[PDB]
Amino acid sequence: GTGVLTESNKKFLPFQQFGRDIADTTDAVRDPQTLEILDITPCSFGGVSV
Amino acid sequence: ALGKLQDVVNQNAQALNTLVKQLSSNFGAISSVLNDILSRLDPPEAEVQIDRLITGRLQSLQTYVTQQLIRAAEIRASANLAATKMSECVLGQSKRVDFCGKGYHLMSFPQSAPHGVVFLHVTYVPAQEKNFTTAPAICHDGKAHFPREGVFVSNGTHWFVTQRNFYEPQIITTDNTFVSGNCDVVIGIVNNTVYDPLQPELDS
Amino acid sequence: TMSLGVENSVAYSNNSIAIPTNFTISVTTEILPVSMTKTSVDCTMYICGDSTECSNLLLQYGSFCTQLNRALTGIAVEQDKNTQEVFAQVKQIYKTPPIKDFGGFNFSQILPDPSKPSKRSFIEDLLFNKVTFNGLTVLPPLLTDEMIAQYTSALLAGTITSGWTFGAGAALQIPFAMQMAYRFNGIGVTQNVLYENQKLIANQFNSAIGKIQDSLSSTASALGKLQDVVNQNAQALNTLVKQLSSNFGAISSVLNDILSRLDPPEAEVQIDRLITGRLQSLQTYVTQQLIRAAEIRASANLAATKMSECVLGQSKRVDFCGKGYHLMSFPQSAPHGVVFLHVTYVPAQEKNFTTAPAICHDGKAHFPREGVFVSNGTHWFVTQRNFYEPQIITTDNTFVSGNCDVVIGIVNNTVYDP
Amino acid sequence: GTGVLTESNKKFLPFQQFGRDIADTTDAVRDPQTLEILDITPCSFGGVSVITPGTNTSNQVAVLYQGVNCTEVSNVFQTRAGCLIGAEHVNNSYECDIPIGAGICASYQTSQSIIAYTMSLGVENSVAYSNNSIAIPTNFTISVTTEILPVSMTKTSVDCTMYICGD
Ligand SMILES: *[C@@H]1O[C@H](CO)[C@@H](O[C@@H]2O[C@H](CO)[C@@H](O)[C@H](O)[C@H]2NC(C)=O)[C@H](O)[C@H]1NC(C)=O
Ligand SMILES: *[C@@H]1O[C@H](CO)[C@@H](O[C@@H]2O[C@H](CO)[C@@H](O)[C@H](O)[C@H]2NC(C)=O)[C@H](O)[C@H]1NC(C)=O
Ligand SMILES: *[C@@H]1O[C@H](CO)[C@@H](O[C@@H]2O[C@H](CO)[C@@H](O)[C@H](O)[C@H]2NC(C)=O)[C@H](O)[C@H]1NC(C)=O
Ligand SMILES: *[C@@H]1O[C@H](CO)[C@@H](O[C@@H]2O[C@H](CO)[C@@H](O)[C@H](O)[C@H]2NC(C)=O)[C@H](O)[C@H]1NC(C)=O
Ligand SMILES: *[C@@H]1O[C@H](CO)[C@@H](O[C@@H]2O[C@H](CO)[C@@H](O)[C@H](O)[C@H]2NC(C)=O)[C@H](O)[C@H]1NC(C)=O
Ligand SMILES: *[C@@H]1O[C@H](CO)[C@@H](O[C@@H]2O[C@H](CO)[C@@H](O)[C@H](O)[C@H]2NC(C)=O)[C@H](O)[C@H]1NC(C)=O
Ligand SMILES: *[C@@H]1O[C@H](CO)[C@@H](O[C@@H]2O[C@H](CO)[C@@H](O)[C@H](O)[C@H]2NC(C)=O)[C@H](O)[C@H]1NC(C)=O
Ligand SMILES: *[C@@H]1O[C@H](CO)[C@@H](O)[C@H](O)[C@H]1NC(C)=O
Ligand SMILES: *[C@@H]1O[C@H](CO)[C@@H](O)[C@H](O)[C@H]1NC(C)=O
Ligand SMILES: *[C@@H]1O[C@H](CO)[C@@H](O)[C@H](O)[C@H]1NC(C)=O
Ligand SMILES: *[C@@H]1O[C@H](CO)[C@@H](O)[C@H](O)[C@H]1NC(C)=O
Ligand SMILES: *[C@@H]1O[C@H](CO)[C@@H](O)[C@H](O)[C@H]1NC(C)=O
Ligand SMILES: *[C@@H]1O[C@H](CO)[C@@H](O)[C@H](O)[C@H]1NC(C)=O
Ligand SMILES: *[C@@H]1O[C@H](CO)[C@@H](O)[C@H](O)[C@H]1NC(C)=O
Ligand SMILES: *[C@@H]1O[C@H](CO)[C@@H](O)[C@H](O)[C@H]1NC(C)=O
Repeated sequence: GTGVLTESNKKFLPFQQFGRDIADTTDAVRDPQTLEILDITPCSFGGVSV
Repeated sequence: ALGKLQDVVNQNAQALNTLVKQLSSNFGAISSVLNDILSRLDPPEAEVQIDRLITGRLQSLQTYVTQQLIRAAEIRASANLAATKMSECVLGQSKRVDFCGKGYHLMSFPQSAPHGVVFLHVTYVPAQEKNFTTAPAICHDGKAHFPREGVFVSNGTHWFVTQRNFYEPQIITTDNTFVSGNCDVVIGIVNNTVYDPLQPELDS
Repeated sequence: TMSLGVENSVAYSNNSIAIPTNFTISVTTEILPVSMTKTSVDCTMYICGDSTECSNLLLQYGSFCTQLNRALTGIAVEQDKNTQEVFAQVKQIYKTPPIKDFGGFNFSQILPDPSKPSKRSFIEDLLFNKVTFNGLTVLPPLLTDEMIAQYTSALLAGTITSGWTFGAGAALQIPFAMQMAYRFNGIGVTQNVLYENQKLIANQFNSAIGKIQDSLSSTASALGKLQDVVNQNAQALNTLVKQLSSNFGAISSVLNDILSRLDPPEAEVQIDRLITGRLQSLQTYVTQQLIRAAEIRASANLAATKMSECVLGQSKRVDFCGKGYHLMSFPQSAPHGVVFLHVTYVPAQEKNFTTAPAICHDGKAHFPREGVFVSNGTHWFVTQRNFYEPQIITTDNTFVSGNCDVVIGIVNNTVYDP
Repeated sequence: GTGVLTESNKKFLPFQQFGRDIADTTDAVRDPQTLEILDITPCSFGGVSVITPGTNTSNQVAVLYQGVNCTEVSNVFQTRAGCLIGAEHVNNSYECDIPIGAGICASYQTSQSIIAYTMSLGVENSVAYSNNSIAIPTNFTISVTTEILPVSMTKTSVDCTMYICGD
């Protein structure tokens, strides 16, 4: 995927690897190397109006 | 009460949720993710699956936009109604029945609400009704008298002329009534005295 | 080349007025579609009727079927709401009294008939007589036609026995002749015009209603509005059914034949063509049904407005409640629609007179309080504007303002002092 | 196919094997061995709606099998909308609470249960009409009712390219 990874305060349960939103879009992941939870946010986009 | 606005919010949210959930559908393709197909299959093989995904997602987007156009036509109808009610209920007093609430409209006050407007429709509702005997006209000296603005009522023995929407009886004189005819054509005309304000004045 | 009606040069001059010396009571009919049939197409059974392989292949398209079902259910609930908004405008169920002393006006042909098992009037019966399995269900409406007739009968009874008072608050009784005198005032004609012409007006009303009956009995093009709605829903459904007999590129239009002929890996390819075509056909149907239901909702909003303003009141809006000056209206139920009998005052037998904006007397100018100055050649009278009733010009008829050196067209005459 | 085969009186010509309905569906078939005509009718199907009083109020549930005769599907009601199972038919008429259809509505009322009744369109009120009797109000009420009107929706712009072909 593509996105911005930030530190997250989500309390993952040990058996859980990643977390999805209401519409089943990946919202958080767990780093396989370091068991830490990273929030994934879409890279900023928006219409350019002139 | 705010169901009308909450329903609109919910409908728009549901449409967006459906649109996003449509991104997880294969639509007949091998996978619902473009990245997986691109990373696994070479372009000559992957183009068919990507075409299936493109057609499915374009149809999903078109359905969303078309239902948004139908829903926005509905919202424009409601906004035209709200603009008319602002012009007639708030900027005026409406003679239209039930346009500005049940009752006889007095005034209205706008209150903004999220993605909408709330009209506080002040109306006059007649309350405590009394039966009376009524007569279309009144015979006095042969002439038939009809109320200028009002209705002839009788509390049993006496005849008064009152305004129609609020019982305020008054003695029947020639200022209350106008004359037309000779008491032979009216169906339901009754005999009663019509006072003359000028007569006592000339007497004294 | 079509003709845009007849040519007429109005006899205008700066000092001539045409005033009607008589009138007609005209009952016109206004037919408005209110609801459409509450169909509901089972998306899964239409696309993949009794086919597990097809159903699983359809699951890959996501929530297309669920959102089509949600659209059609919204349309059905909307139809029920349309009917409620038009007809359930009366809080209670009013009944006409056993004795119909309505001043000579005869509503027997619009009031409900006890002999019929339904609470249905003669004209409602005429209208109803006139207007006429692949996952495709038809939900019944919430209100039966007997309930719709009960609603319109309560509206009629409240109107006849209470005027517009029941629209505002509690129904206040008023004799129908007195209510008619009120409704005559509402259009600028004095009460005595009703009271002195009561029998003629009542007869004109009764004859107009009889002609309504005869027109309904003979010509069926009046209910073309509601029927067209019926023929459009039915036509859409028939096209939807007939789109099940299309290959859409597949070997066959029969899922059972495809399944019985092909092994699943080969069959799915043709089942996908069938699914794509049939799902596109369902989407086309549901889209046009949403557009058509928006049109019916606009029509039912108009019908609710006409019930409120024509039936529960008297409308000063022009041509909203029939051509002419609106007196009253009567709702009649019809199949998926409503019929309003708009009773209107149409002036008749106009005559020319000489008209002056003001009358000079003692130097001061006089203008009529309510009415217009007319002259039959030699004498000047002040008459109502919609019905010729000349009156001697006195100071009760007129109000003074200024001298006679300003008004253009002021004439000289005598305002008799009472 | 799949359906119910009922012996029928279709006037099949000797050279005719099956009778497609207007919808070009094989309504009737000639039995190949015994030359007899058998009408085919799809096995009973319909919608299933669930009349619920609200989970907070109760967990009791009445079920409407829409448009199926009850003989073709404890309390059972044959409404014109379909077969209503689990609602007790009541002769009294109340306001419509859960609109079932065809003039019939259901509600959760008194030991309590779901009752199905013919809806009442308000209280009957004969006006005291007379050719010389008028009702005139002696007082009034200043009522402030409320009307709520939607005006705008949420302005959404969807990038067609990024939605269909994200990156
Ligand atoms: C009808 O109204 C008239 C006048 O409002 C009543 O006559 C008056 O009644 C009061 C007592 O209620 C007396 O004090 C007055 O002297 C009466 N005046 C006249 C001129 O009669 C009459 O009583 C009312 N009748 C009914 C049945 O209500
Ligand atoms: C109202 O009063 C007039 C006269 O004051 C009544 O007219 C009388 O009617 C009777 C019977 O019809 C005749 O015998 C008299 O000759 C009439 N009198 C006059 C002067 O014409 C009239 O009947 C009264 N109306 C009611 C309803 O009682
Ligand atoms: C006003 O018009 C009505 C008709 O709309 C006239 O009533 C007709 O009068 C003629 C002759 O008297 C009768 O033959 C008809 O039977 C009447 N028709 C109805 C329906 O009653 C009435 O006379 C006219 N009045 C004036 C003053 O012109
Ligand atoms: C109201 O009109 C109806 C029909 O126009 C009248 O009913 C007719 O009455 C006559 C007797 O007066 C019968 O000969 C007819 O057969 C009836 N026709 C129908 C269709 O019922 C009714 O009488 C009128 N109302 C009043 C009070 O006269
Ligand atoms: C205009 O109307 C007036 C008022 O009716 C007419 O004057 C009366 O005419 C009748 C005959 O039609 C006479 O019997 C009256 O004596 C007249 N009254 C007066 C006060 O003169 C007048 O004739 C009408 N003029 C025209 C040209 O129609
Ligand atoms: C209406 O009457 C007034 C007076 O009664 C007329 O005014 C006269 O006008 C003439 C010509 O302009 C003058 O010579 C007189 O002196 C005026 N009289 C007065 C008393 O000022 C007026 O002309 C009349 N209007 C019409 C249209 O005939
Ligand atoms: C008209 O109605 C109002 C109430 O809507 C009446 O006012 C009430 O009067 C009673 C007794 O005087 C009081 O106990 C209440 O507190 C009053 N209510 C309000 C809101 O002021 C009024 O008396 C009625 N008038 C008539 C003539 O019936
Ligand atoms: C992998 O090794 C790193 C040390 O570089 C350690 O921090 C991390 O916890 C290890 N992850 C495991 C054992 O899953
Ligand atoms: C008017 O009289 C009728 C006759 O019974 C009665 O039913 C009605 O309640 C009366 N109206 C009032 C306001 O008392
Ligand atoms: C009212 O109608 C009755 C018959 O119902 C009649 O006897 C009476 O004369 C009528 N009265 C008026 C004023 O029309
Ligand atoms: C009024 O006079 C004009 C004069 O030409 C005439 O054409 C018109 O018909 C007259 N109006 C009536 C109602 O007779
Ligand atoms: C009407 O116009 C004519 C000429 O067109 C003129 O002679 C006459 O004075 C005018 N009448 C009025 C009342 O203005
Ligand atoms: C065999 O089929 C023929 C033609 O349908 C029929 O006439 C005959 O009765 C059948 N006999 C048997 C053994 O089923
Ligand atoms: C259900 O079937 C029975 C048996 O024929 C019949 O008597 C009854 O009328 C049917 N009911 C409906 C609603 O079709
Ligand atoms: C309702 O009333 C009818 C007759 O009025 C009767 O046959 C029926 O048994 C009643 N139903 C109940 C549940 O009491």
